[PDB]
Amino acid sequence: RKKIFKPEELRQALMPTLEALYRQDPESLPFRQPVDPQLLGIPDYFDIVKNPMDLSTIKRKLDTGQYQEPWQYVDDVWLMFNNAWLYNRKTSRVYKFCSKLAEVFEQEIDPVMQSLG
Ligand SMILES: COc1ccc(N2C(=O)CC[C@H]2c2nc(-c3ccc4onc(C)c4c3)cn2C[C@H](C)N2CCOCC2)cc1Cl
Repeated sequence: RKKIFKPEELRQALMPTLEALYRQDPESLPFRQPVDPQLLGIPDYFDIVKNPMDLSTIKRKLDTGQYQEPWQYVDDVWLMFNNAWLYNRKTSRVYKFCSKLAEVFEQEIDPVMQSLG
């Protein structure tokens, strides 16, 4: 199942799945930039979340060819969702928004991954 991908071929296949998340309004709004614990008054954020991730950083990594293989991109999207579910209470708006994005991503990513082999 080893395959070498060109970064531009990955960017072209995967960026639409990331665009699908950015289009979710308001559910993508918390996810568009890195969590700033100072600005948001959540000083315990980096006690809990040791590997932060957000849409801006994933987009930057696609734009600079830092994903060799499609599973590395999927791992960062899942990291972003797993961090939000870990930090936020199950009852919170951000947790619910995370769950919405995860549903959208599952629908978008499945056929793209099948198409990349
Ligand atoms: C419309 O949706 C929102 C509006 C405001 C807020 N916020 C507040 O109620 C207070 C601060 C602000 C806010 N919180 C968070 C927050 C917090 C905990 C988090 O864990 N993981 C993540 C990701 C995460 C994000 C982010 N924000 C900024 C807020 C979403 N703004 C982003 C810029 O456009 C306007 C709305 C959250 C949401 Cl969901």
